[PDB]
Amino acid sequence: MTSEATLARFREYMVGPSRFMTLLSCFELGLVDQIRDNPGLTAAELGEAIGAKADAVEQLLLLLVKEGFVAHDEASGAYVLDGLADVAAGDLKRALAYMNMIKVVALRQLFHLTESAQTGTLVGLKELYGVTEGTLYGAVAEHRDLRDAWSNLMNTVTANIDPWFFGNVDVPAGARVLDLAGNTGLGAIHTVAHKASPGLQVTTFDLPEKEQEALANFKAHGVAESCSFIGGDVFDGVPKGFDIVLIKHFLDMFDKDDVIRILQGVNQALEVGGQVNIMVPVYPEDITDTDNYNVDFFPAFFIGCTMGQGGPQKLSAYQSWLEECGFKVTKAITKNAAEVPPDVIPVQAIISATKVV
Amino acid sequence: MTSEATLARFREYMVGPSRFMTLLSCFELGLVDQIRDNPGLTAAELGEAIGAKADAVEQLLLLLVKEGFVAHDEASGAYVLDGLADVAAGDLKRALAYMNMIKVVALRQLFHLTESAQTGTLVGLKELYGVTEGTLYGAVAEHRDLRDAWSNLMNTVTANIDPWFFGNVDVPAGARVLDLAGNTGLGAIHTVAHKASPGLQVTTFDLPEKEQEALANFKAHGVAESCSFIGGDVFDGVPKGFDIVLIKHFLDMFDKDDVIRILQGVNQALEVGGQVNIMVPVYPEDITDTDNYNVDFFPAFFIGCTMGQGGPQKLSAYQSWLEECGFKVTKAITKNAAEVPPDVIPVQAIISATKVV
Ligand SMILES: Nc1ncnc2c1ncn2[C@@H]1O[C@H](CSCC[C@H](N)C(=O)O)[C@@H](O)[C@H]1O
Ligand SMILES: Nc1ncnc2c1ncn2[C@@H]1O[C@H](CSCC[C@H](N)C(=O)O)[C@@H](O)[C@H]1O
Repeated sequence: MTSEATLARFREYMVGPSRFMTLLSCFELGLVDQIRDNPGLTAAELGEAIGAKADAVEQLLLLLVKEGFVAHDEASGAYVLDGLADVAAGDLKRALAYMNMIKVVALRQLFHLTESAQTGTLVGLKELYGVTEGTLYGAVAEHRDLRDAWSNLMNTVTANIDPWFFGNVDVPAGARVLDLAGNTGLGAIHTVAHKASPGLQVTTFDLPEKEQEALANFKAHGVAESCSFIGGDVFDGVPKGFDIVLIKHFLDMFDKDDVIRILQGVNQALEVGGQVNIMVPVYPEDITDTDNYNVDFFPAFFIGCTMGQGGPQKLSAYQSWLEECGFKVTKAITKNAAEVPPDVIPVQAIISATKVV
Repeated sequence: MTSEATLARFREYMVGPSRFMTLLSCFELGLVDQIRDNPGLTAAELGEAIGAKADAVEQLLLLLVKEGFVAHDEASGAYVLDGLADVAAGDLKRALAYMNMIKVVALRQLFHLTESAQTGTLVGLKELYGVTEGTLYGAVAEHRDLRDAWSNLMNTVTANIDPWFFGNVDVPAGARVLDLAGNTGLGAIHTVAHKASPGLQVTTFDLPEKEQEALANFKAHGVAESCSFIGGDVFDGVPKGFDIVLIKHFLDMFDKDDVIRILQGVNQALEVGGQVNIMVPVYPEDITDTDNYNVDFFPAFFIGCTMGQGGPQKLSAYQSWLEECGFKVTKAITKNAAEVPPDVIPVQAIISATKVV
C-alpha cells in the first residue's frame, strides 16, 4: 500500500465528523421533511420554513446534492429528494435512531478516547456529566438524555435481530431461561413470544435500577405470569437454577479477563447438559473484509464511550474461551451482512454451547 | 441513486467520528512512534511502553491493520508499519496538525451544528468556552487551546501557499498595497519579503485591537519603514490611496450580501485601474467531483465551528460578484493538482480583477 494512498485515506478520515453532522443536522433542522413534503422549494423558502438563513440552508444541502441524496435545479434553485426519495420511512427511522445514538453517546466523548485508553476510565462522561467511576450502563439511571438515546437504539437493534436469534436457538417445553444483561426485559418478552410453552419461565438479569421498567414492559406485552426480573451485578454471581442462559450484546463490552469471569459464572449457574446461547458482534477472520464495519466503530465506542475496556473478538476467539470455561460448542453462525439492511453497522454471530465441565 | 446505495452511504457517514479518533488516538497514545522506533513489538510490550492495557492497544490498532497502515503477524502478534512506512516525516506532521485542529475546533462543537445553523451563532463555542458572541477569530485571544490548535496551523499553511500566491500576483515598483483583514501583519511582512522594490508601501487593515501586535511584528521583522497599520471595520469603508488590495482567506467568512458590500467598499477605495487579488477556497463547478473535499468539510466548519455563517463559493460565483461590483477579471486559477499533497482538504483559487466602474 502506497504512501500517497495512505495520505489520501487520512483526508477521508478527516472529513468524518463534518460529514456525519452535516447529514444529521439536515434531518434535525427539518430540511429533509420540508423537501419531501413540499417538492421544489428554494433555499429562501426552506430557510423561512425551518427558521434559518437561506445561505446556511444552501451550504448544508451542498453535501446532500454531492452524494445524490438531494437534487438541485440550477435554473430555478429548486430542491427535490433524489436518493432519499425511495428510502422507506421505516428504514430512515432505523438509520436516524443509530445516528442520534452516536451523536449523544459517542461524538463529544470521542475527544477524550486517548485519556480513556490511558486510564481505563470514561473521561468523556467525566468531562460532560461529572461521572467519576463505572460505565455508561451505570450512569444512565441518573442521565435521561444518555438513557433515552442508548436505550431506544439497543431496543430497536434487538427487535430487528431477535427473530433470527430465536429461529436459530433451541428452547424446549417448560425450560427455565435466564436472559443475562436483559436490560428492561425485551429479550425475555421475545423468548415468550417465539417459545410459548406450558411451564416456560424466563428471567431478565440486569442492574437493579431496571426493575420498575422491566415489570412494566412485562405488563404491557401481557407476559407478567411467565417473565420475572433479578437485579444485580454479573461479577457478584449468575442466578442459579436455569436450563438455558441467553447472552445478547454483552460479551463485546469486556476484555478477555471479564468475559472469562462471566462464562465461569454462567458455568457455575448451570448443570451438566445446560445450554448457553450468545449473540455478539464478531470481527471477521480476515480483518481487511469491507462487508463488516464492526472494527470501524466498536473499539472506539467501548474504550472511549461506554466501558473504558472491551470490544468484539473473532468468532474463533469466543469459541476458544467457551472451551476454556467447560463448554462444548454445538452451533456457530455468522449473519450474512448482505441479508441485513445496508445502514446497519453491527454484524452478529450466534454461538450455542453445552456445559460438560 | 438507489435506496440501497443511500443506506450504505449512511453507514459510511455513521463510522466517520469513530474512524477519525481511532486513527488520531493511535498517534496521540504514541503507538505509531513505538511501532516505527521498535518494529515487531506485541500489544503487551506496546501497552507497557505507552501505559495502557494490551487489550486496548490490540483493539485500537485493528482498524489501522484493516486499512493496511500497519501489519500484524498472526504467529508472533508482532506489529510493524505497512502503508505508514514510506510516508515522509513532514507529510505526517502536516496531516496530524490538521487532524489536531479538527479535534480541537470542530469535533465537540459540531454536536451543536443544528443550533448554530438556527441562531447564526457558534453554540459549540458558547457551550464549551462560555463565548457569548462573535467568531473563532475573536475568541482566540482569551482561549489557549483554540489559539494553539488553529492560530499556529494557519501560519504554517500560510507559509506553504504564500509562495504560490505572490508568484501569481503583479506588484510593480512603488505600489501602495492594502492587505485587507491582514490580522497582525504577517501578510504585509510576506508581501515586503516577496515584492521588495523602491517605494513599496504595504498597510495591514484589520480591527483596532490588532494595531499594537501589528506595529510590533513590523519592528521585529525589520519592515517598520515599509509597513503600517490602519484600524477599522471593512463594512464602515476601505481606506483610500491604494493601487492594489490583497484579500486572502476573508471572503469565505461571509454570505453573498456581505461579500458584495466588501467588494463595493474595495471598489469605492480604488481609482479606475486599481487592482484586487483574492485567494479563497472554491467549490468545483460540478459539485459531484470527488477530488474536491471542500463541501464535505467547510459548510459545517464555517456555520458550526468558526463563523456561524459564510462558506466557500464556486469560482464562477466569485467572478460574477466581481463583475457586478464594477471589476474586470484578468486571472482565475486553481493550484496545480499534482503539486498538492493528497492529505490536504482546501482547494484554493486566486482571482485578480481591475476596477473599470
Ligand atoms: N455489571 C453488569 N451486570 C449486569 N448487567 C450489566 C452490567 N454492566 C452492564 N450491564 C447491562 O448489560 C446490557 C448491555 S446492552 C444489551 C441489552 C440486551 N441483552 C439486548 O441485547 O438488547 C445493559 O442492559 C446493561 O445494563
Ligand atoms: N469587519 C471586519 N473588518 C476588518 N477585519 C475584520 C472584520 N471581521 C473580521 N476581520 C478580521 O478578519 C481576519 C480573518 S483571519 C484570516 C485572514 C488573513 N488575511 C490571513 O490570510 O491569514 C481576522 O484577523 C479578523 O480580525
